[PDB]
Amino acid sequence: MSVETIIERIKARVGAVDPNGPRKVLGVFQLNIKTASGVEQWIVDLKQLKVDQGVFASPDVTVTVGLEDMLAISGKTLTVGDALKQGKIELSGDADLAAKLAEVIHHHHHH
Ligand SMILES: CCCCCCCCCCCCCCCC(=O)O
Ligand SMILES: CCCCCCCCCCCCCCCC(=O)O
Repeated sequence: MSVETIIERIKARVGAVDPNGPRKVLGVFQLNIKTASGVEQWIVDLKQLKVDQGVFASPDVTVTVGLEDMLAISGKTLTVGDALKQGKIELSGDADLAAKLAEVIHHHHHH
């Protein structure tokens, strides 16, 4: 139930995205999860819908979230909306590109 379990859900979703929901998008996301030994970098592209480790040469958006914060969402226990207000996720670059994504996250549980 670590960062691996959190991303495991994304990598599966990104490669499972349906043309009925979203649409041909473009850009990149830089997810940063806090840790006891530092922070884990991640690159989430929207052009081809994929995910990678580390940091991109220059992401269009930079997301900053803590471990507990992520586990809360991916754990289906909490919603991005709540954490959003609390200030769990930081916005760097284009709050739109990031906010738009959360839209797909804020939904019914069990997923
Ligand atoms: C940096 C934010 C944390 C990780 C983001 C989880 C990504 C979930 C799946 C991405 C695709 C969902 C949006 C559909 C349109 C698209 O982006 O192609
Ligand atoms: C600023 C808006 C961006 C919203 C990003 C939500 C915080 C990071 C991603 C949350 C956990 C995502 C892991 C599972 C995939 C999903 O269901 O979204």
